[PDB]
Amino acid sequence: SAYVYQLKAVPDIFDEISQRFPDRVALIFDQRKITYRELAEQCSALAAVLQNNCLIKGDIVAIKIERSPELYIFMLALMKIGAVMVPVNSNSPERYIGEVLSAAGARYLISDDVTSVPGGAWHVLSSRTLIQNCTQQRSGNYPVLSADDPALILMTSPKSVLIAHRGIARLGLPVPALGNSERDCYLQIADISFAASANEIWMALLTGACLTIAPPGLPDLMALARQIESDNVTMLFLSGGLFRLFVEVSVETLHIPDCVVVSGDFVNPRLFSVAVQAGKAKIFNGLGCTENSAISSLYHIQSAAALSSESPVPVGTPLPLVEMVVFNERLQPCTCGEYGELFIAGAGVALGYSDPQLTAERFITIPYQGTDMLFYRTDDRATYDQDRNIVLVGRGNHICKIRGFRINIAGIEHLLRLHHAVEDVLIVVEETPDEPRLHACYVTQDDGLSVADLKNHLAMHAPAWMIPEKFSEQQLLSIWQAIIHSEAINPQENLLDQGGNSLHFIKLASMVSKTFNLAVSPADIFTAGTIAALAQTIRQ
Amino acid sequence: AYVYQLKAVPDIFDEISQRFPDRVALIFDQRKITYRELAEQCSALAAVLQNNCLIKGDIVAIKIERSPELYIFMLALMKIGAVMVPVNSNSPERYIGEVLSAAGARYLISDDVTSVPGGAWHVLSSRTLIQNCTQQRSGNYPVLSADDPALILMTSPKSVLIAHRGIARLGLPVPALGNSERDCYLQIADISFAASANEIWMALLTGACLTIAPPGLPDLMALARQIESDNVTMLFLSGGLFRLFVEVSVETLHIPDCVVVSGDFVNPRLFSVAVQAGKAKIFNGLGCTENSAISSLYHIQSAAALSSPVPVGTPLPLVEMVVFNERLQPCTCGEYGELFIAGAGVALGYSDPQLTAERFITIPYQGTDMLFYRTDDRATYDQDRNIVLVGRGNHICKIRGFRINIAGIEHLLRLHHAVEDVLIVVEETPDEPRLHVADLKNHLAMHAPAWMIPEKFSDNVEQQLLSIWQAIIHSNPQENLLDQGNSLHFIKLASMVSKTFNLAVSPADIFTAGTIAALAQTIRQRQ
Repeated sequence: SAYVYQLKAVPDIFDEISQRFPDRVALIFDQRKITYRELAEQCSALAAVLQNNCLIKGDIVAIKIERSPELYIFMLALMKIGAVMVPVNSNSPERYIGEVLSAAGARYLISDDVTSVPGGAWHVLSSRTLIQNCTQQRSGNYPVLSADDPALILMTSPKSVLIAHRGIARLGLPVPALGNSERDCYLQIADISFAASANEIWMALLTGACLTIAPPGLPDLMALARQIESDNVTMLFLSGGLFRLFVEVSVETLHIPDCVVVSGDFVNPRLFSVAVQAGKAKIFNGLGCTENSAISSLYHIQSAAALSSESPVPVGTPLPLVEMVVFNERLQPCTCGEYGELFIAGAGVALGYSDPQLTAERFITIPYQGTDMLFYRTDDRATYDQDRNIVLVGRGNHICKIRGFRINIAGIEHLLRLHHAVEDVLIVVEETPDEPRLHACYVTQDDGLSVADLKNHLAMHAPAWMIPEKFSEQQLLSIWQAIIHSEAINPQENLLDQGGNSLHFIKLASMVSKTFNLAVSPADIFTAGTIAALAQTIRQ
Repeated sequence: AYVYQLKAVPDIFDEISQRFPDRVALIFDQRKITYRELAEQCSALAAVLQNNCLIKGDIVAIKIERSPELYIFMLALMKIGAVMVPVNSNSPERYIGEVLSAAGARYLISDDVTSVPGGAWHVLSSRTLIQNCTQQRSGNYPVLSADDPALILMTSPKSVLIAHRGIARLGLPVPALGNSERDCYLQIADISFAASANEIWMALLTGACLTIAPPGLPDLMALARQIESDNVTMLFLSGGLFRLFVEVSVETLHIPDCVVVSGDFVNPRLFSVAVQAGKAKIFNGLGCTENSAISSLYHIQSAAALSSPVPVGTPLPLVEMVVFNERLQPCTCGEYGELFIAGAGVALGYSDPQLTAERFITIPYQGTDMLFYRTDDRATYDQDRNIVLVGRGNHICKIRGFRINIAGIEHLLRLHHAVEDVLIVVEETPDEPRLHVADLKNHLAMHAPAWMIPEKFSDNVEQQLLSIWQAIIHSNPQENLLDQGNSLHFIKLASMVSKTFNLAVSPADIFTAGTIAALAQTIRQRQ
């Protein structure tokens, strides 16, 4: 009877873990290996130091540290003293940092770069100063923490999500689908600002396994392959995009580990097929949900015969202490092939958003198995497989998943409207051969404005992953490309500033006048300035 | 032939307008002006110019847009014995100042007083002078000789002084063309160039009609409509514009009777396609600034007369052309030499007498001492004694026939505040040879005419890297966008480069390289 037990908090699990496996490797960065004994000592020293700087239970403390051993020492230490973490991406722009810390209400900010952070109602603290201040015997005096106490805050579009201790402490339970243990090794490549990073960190540190730390910045697919082999990773978690990258460029890497878990967004089955055919490793499709703290369900693709373009790959069956139900409009569990909405419950469920009205919209208390149980209501349209696996079939909300980052369109539209040259912007999602792309249609009165201007504008206000990749005829451009011969050097973009010489413009005007029954002079060409203006005057 | 001499341009025009008074001399838009009307306006304006104390030998510059009034002023200035300095109306005023200084101009007549610089010259409004024309005419114009100066042209600037004979020779019918008063000429060349003489004076000094193309850039379709509307029979084209007509509207080239292409080498394939397309005679011609105007014509009678350069032919009336070997003997057929030009068209010299001695040389030819302008064209004789140009040398650069000075553009580009240094070269292109960021062009456009600006301002790894990214871009070459932040694409690109080569390339290496070309540079460097 599961109601007779409850999870210990993350600090207590780590303390018992580090006593049961003290001589096991916990962290690897470059060639430096840190043991659980060594890591536990550093955690205890840093926790005492953090208490000296007036951090107490319940404080909202942000972390902005590059991927390094000190990042996880801070995570563990902040847990131990009962603070609430707000992880910030270290390459995030400081304007976005200001908005994040204000939405979270973070009163302290611990950073390895004090120059790259904004000022505000928070006290900024040097990571290096706090690490240097450690003493090698000081411990104790830490609060008793409950499983339901808050542990960290994550952001969704911004909405603040409050994660309980239990929501990540559940990753200290072995997952029967993975058969994971202390003998495994995890590669962390996900960013700490995302729930995905928990899958790598806490599944490692709370089972006695090893966590090998990828260097900061963008992933280097070949360095990651090199790193996976050198550090003998056995459990590999990947986003759909990065999984596709490995399949297309270095599929032989995907079978060095034992299990590969792809999660966060719909992936085309052919990529799974090539991966599954390519070797012995166990390939998984997983449901990950920020409001369920971390990875929630796994489906093991045993063979390519389970894959088809007729229907998407299942997300599988819940993790330990996770419960998932697909409900029809009458709050009945859907039968096989009946489409409904996916509800998630159990230990992983967040404590709620910062807005309690939105919390009531998305977190619902339902009597299930005869007991009042709280379900997070995902806006994912789903059904049950013939074998009671759960299959996601689509979406039904304004929150959209591009590259798995979960973006709200209206925020980027507004951020672009603040630019002096931009009058209004409309953003649309568009199909693309491999993954859907974000396409922004903008209107301006200024023509001396580059797409890079809008991109660099957003990059000071928002993360680089949030930028739309595309920003807002054929007969005219083809004619000019033949006149200058360089079909590829001259796009439909920009003015005619390369031009060539006089003769090129005369040739263009006469041929346009020949191909369109319209009188076009070089003066009309120079007054148009670009191909689009020529097309507009032609249709007029 | 030494017992008589050519009349001056005013006297030939007077004889023409007395013999053909009711013939159309000028056409602008729909406005037709007869020789009678043109003569009256010239006489009125000549009296006006004389009353303003312009006298024989005065250096008078004109900056007037293509219009009837432009040619009225040209004729009137000739009558009073002034020395013309035609200025391109699209020239920037800083270049206009340099031209007037090099010419020694004392006066400047313009239809736009605001577009010209001040200096040692008196500025006069064309329009005011036209209004000042009353009914009285002069009863005493200077006696002009064939050897009297008529106009000054520029080469790179050095001033070339043209005698009256040098353009008055165009009043003699050319036997190759069969021209007469019955013909019509399209004026489209700019007055700052000798080429415009071929159109202006061959019309006005033979009794023919001159149709005036509107100011600005040539509009190939507007020119086609105008050639058809005014039934042009003699069409003079630059090599570039001839090629443009052949490629776009070759049917226009056969509305006239003769088409004369001159100024630069033309691909024989263009002549062949032109000659096949209809009835008109296609000519290749030698034009030389120091010979005042068109100098020789070759009639390309069929496509069979062409092989993979077209001869420039035999001289015009009173022009003599000799190809000399190193010992000053006329070259035999197939013997290569240097082209020398003599006769009525030869210029009086440059403004500096040292260069005049360098390029104008007195040689005994068939027992007579004759003054030859010495070109730097390497040439030989055809088996039928047509002259064929085969190459070029020295400081003359043949970019679309403009005779560019490379050192001058280097200097003008070094003047920009972001100096650095410049080299500039000429490169072989499919079309005309090209001279090899827009701020630099807009800088030069303030110092020189737009035709003077260079058009370009600056191993399988490049092909491989381009195709590697084409796995993404097929959904452009080595510098269209440079570092264009879509993670996935940049990660895929760096890994595939590392996979297709044998070197560790990170996304940081891609971002620090900047583009496929710099990526290939580092790749070839790191190999």
